[PDB]
Amino acid sequence: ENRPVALITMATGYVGPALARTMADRGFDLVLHGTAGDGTMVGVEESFDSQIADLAKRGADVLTISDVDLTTRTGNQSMIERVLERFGRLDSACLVTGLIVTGKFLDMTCDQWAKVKATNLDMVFHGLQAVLPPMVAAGAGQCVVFTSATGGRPDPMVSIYGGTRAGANGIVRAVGLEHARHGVQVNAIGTNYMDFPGFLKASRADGDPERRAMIEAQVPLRRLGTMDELSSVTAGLLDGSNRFQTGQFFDFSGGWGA
Amino acid sequence: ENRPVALITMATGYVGPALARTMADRGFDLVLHGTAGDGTMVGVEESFDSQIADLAKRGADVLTISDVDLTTRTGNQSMIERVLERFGRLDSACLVTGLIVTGKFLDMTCDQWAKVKATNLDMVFHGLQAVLPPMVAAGAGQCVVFTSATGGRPDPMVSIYGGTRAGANGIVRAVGLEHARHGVQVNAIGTNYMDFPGFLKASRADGDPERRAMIEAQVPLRRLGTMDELSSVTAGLLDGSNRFQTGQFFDFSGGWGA
Amino acid sequence: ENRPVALITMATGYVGPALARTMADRGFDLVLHGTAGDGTMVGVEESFDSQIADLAKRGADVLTISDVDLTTRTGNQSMIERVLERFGRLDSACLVTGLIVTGKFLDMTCDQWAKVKATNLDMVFHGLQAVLPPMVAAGAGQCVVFTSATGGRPDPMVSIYGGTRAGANGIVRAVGLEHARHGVQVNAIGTNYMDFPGFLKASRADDPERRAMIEAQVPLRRLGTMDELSSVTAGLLDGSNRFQTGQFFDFSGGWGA
Amino acid sequence: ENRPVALITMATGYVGPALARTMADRGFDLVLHGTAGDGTMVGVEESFDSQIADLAKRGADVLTISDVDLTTRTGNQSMIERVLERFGRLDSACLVTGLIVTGKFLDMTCDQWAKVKATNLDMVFHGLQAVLPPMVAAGAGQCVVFTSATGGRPDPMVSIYGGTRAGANGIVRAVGLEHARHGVQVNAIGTNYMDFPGFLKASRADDPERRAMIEAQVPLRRLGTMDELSSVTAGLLDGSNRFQTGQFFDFSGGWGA
Ligand SMILES: *C1=CC(=O)N(CCN2C(=O)C=CC2=O)C1=O
Ligand SMILES: *C1=CC(=O)N(CCN2C(=O)C=CC2=O)C1=O
Repeated sequence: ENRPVALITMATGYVGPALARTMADRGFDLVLHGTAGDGTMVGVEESFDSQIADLAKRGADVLTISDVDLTTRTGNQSMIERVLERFGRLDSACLVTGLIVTGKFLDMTCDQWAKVKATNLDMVFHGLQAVLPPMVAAGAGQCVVFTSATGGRPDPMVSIYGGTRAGANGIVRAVGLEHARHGVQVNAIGTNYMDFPGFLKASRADGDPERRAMIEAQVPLRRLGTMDELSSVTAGLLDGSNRFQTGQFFDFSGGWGA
Repeated sequence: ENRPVALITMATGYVGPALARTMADRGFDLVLHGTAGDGTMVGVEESFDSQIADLAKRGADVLTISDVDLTTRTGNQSMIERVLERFGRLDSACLVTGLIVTGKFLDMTCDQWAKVKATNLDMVFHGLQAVLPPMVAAGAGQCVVFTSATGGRPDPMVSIYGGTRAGANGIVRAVGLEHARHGVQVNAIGTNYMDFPGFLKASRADGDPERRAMIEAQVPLRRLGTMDELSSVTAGLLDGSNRFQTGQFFDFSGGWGA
Repeated sequence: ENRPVALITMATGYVGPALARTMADRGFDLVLHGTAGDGTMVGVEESFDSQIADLAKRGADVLTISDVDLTTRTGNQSMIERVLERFGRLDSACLVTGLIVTGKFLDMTCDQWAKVKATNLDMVFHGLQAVLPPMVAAGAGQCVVFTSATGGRPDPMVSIYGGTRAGANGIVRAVGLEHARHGVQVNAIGTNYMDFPGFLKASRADDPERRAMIEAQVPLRRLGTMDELSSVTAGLLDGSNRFQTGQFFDFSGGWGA
Repeated sequence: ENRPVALITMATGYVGPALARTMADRGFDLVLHGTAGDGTMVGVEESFDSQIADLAKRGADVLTISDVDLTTRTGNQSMIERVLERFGRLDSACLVTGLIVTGKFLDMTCDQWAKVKATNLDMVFHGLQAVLPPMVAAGAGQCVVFTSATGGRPDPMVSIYGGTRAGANGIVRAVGLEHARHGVQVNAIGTNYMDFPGFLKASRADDPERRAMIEAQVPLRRLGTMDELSSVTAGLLDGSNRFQTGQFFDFSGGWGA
């Protein structure tokens, strides 16, 4: 048929898997970027193989990509070329970016500063510069850049991480408005306090019911957000249902960033 | 059998009709407040009688209410009283509020100041004071207060209207955070440049396609928003699929308020 | 000497007294609205009579106004009429507005709602509609409206107070932009954690242990002084800065950053 | 006597010259970083030499620095090393950062992206990492980082410039809150539509019709002067205001309101 194509990076963890499932139910074809290997590999919460079988049952064709560095121009340009080759179209793109670094500002090394710029900014710059040309040509496109809820409140101990996330949102706003007249939407979603293996291990909430209660007590809604909730909101900005929002940052942290 | 209940005010125009259809598709019973009469009556784009026919097809019981002053405590208290009588529960509420007024700040009469304070603030204060107790008791609830996109950018010629909309969003942020510990979400949507007869006639664009073209020229996405899109976004905050957002204001103006 | 004139409401308390002194030192004539009486009167931290003696020493004429209700159109229209009489000009206006109310949102009575709308909004609407025509005509004016730092972050327990302070800031933004082409600036300043009898008595700090707990909530770990707030406020009213209009400035030690 | 010390980078242009004068008048010793040479050298609107004469008249000792790369850790660490050598103390710092780049987002080369990351961010990260340790040990300090008014509204055609300026403000907010604890304040001032040879030449206004069209985009319908900017900047560095940290102040005549 004429199914549309969604691209989801880091799709072996975080929101990617759940987003891929519902995006398939919306009738999409999927190009998943992620980490190769099985569940025993680090950063692999749902293996590529495990998804392909389930997404096929939803009727989805899936192309997997795992040999690109998304902090560089080449890695992102090569990713989009391999999408347009397999499917000939790019309608939706969900670019998951960033890598967490915390600590005192005066304790930040030059390597931490170089890494946070590469993951929070270079990923967005080269990511958008690669997904926008195919959409501007087709006259229609939808893009969600996944930054961080700290972008709306860069706090102590999160200076260079929150600050660059604030810069990524600012870029998304400018880019979202610059290409609005071509009929493409670029929006940012910043989350925090999400219930997935990454956040659970980072906050030491894994296995400790008390520490998890303490982490939840920091959320106004007194809970951790679920991937199915995030995927639903994310898919709503990438499935063609909403076409009147661009250049905006949506906080998804249970009220923490209100 | 155990179908949640959604309250939608002003449901004879604006997002009400379209929201009622999709909310019924999410499996919700409805209580529609609005203006009684037929299509010829002022402020009735979709009459009551036409909707209960459609909403019953989708499987929704409907209660109609049209004899209340939503700018007063009594009107809103009576609305919720009659909701808890017919269905015995209030899971979601969509409180459309406000009435447009523009002009130079120094030209604003004391009547305009009194009316903008009643439609932009009194409706929100009394509306939220009414719908919140049933949800706090239930330990779960989703509320969307419709203010205006001008609340994010109170501009010249819209001083008192936009300013009080900024206050309504401010109330929504505080209320949304204050009751998040009870499982209740309260969020604000503020639109502009919508495709419905209310804005179409106010912008003098119901006919003149050149005036409509110069109107869409002010929207970054170069078009007017449809009610089917707004109902989709609004339903996402009222159907139980997203329970990790509260106290937040969402712009829906094609990037105008980004 | 054709000295510009500054109007300062609520001037018997809060920033009013300290702002008048510096404003005088910058060569201004003063119109002080405030509560009449002595120090034993409620709401009077620095009595009227005390300020005229000092304000005169700094070389300043002061007109005292105390018989207006600033929540009404007549109260503010009368105040400005009496300014344009004694001095015939209005260059700077500092409109202290608002009145605190806190508590659970669902506990808020209809009277608390009507009062916070009168003090946080009506004072701003009528206060601005009164001071602006005289400046728009002169082609130059500078106005600072005092809202609250809660306007920037309306939090639980301060729903209707902080929410209406947000609306006041919103009004101040549109008004400051709308009349910028006439060369008049309208900006808002919202403070919190100030060191003066008003805040000091409401937080039960007037108990060094409680006061230390108060300041622990401030990022700069201290309370702000009126001399500091007068300086920042006078900077937006002395003509030195004329490139800022329609903006809100948090002044809470970083609490509202 | 113990004259306090203020550091001002890029002091051969922008606010630097005018800020130097008023901060000298406020009883501050100075350390100016800038580009050495005469008025013929690019980027020198007020030559070094012409300044040292004036600040000396206002009673200020001034140490000059022109051999550091402020986008690197070494240049900043050396600049502050030489400040604590000549004067033994750092009380105030005005870190002017950034370099303008505009154009379509999809036309931006990897060199522009690299250059704007270095001028809008690396200058801030290394600037604050250098000036902050001396003030934390002193228990008091005042910093003002100069970003851009585009940080508050990163618009089309200013994608990666305004976006990185927004990240610079985000860092300033976190840093200003993280060290308020130690009695130091870090705040941001982002300007636009200023009357100095830099902006005048970029917008081709140095044509009265283009200048008038430029002032038409400003709500206050005028261009800001360095004497105005220095007043606001000095107020955040002279120890008068000590109740604001981690905040971003727009200074564009209301353009970023
Ligand atoms: C020092 C701080 C910094 O960010 N850089 C640039 C990146 N980098 C390293 O961290 C090591 C070598 C290098 O180029 C500095 O050099
Ligand atoms: C109930 C809530 C409200 O605001 N009002 C109007 C104001 N009012 C009082 O609070 C008491 C008398 C009155 O008019 C309500 O009646």
